[PDB]
Amino acid sequence: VVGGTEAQRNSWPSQISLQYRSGSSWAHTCGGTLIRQNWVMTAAHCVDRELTFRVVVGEHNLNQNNGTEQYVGVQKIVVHPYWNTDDVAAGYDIALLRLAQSVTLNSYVQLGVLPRAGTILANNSPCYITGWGLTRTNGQLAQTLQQAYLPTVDYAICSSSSYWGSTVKNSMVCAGGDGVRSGCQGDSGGPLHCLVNGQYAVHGVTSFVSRLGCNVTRKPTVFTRVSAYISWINNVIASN
Ligand code: NA
Repeated sequence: VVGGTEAQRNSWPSQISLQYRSGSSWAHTCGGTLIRQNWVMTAAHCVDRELTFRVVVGEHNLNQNNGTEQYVGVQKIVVHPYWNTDDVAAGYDIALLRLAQSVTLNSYVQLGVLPRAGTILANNSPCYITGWGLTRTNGQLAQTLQQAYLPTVDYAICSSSSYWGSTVKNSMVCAGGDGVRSGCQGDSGGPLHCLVNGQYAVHGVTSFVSRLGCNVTRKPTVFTRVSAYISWINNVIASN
């Protein structure tokens, strides 16, 4: 997250860190949202590589013991069957991860609530992106979980020629684009939390930013629209 602030450690208890095994250690690669005690929602592109993955719930500082973490292996990966890794603009950037164990819930570890199917946010709706991704274009990962306030940019504006044009689909949510605040590499797969009827819900799964940089004016961060995939999610969980 470029232009973020440090999150309070109990603000976003559904955020997870998706990590892969790297030598004798683990490296953060993406975010995710805990959606059942044994299921995480993330981006398909985060799991393209043939790596050993784990999830960390209750994580705040990637580089320090928080006293709240639970570490769990990924047992099964179910990528959306229409996903194509060389065509992120087509959409379908979503995957579900079945965890090897069911995590225990507490103020640091909670299920993300998802929007009702079909819900589309009005332009300029209030949302926060969260993650440990780069804090500058071509920078480095955050140590502590960051949040940034990123208002939605509706489809009509986001798919206009000076924004994303054809590359953004109605199956996506755009947010931000102010040139200061954005998602960045390492935020992919995590939540976009939007405040609706008094309750935050996870409306987006972080998918992509501009090849020209993270915080680029009129290139809002682009998310998979969770509300387009409610039946898919429920079908995967029911059949696994
Ligand atoms: Na930690």
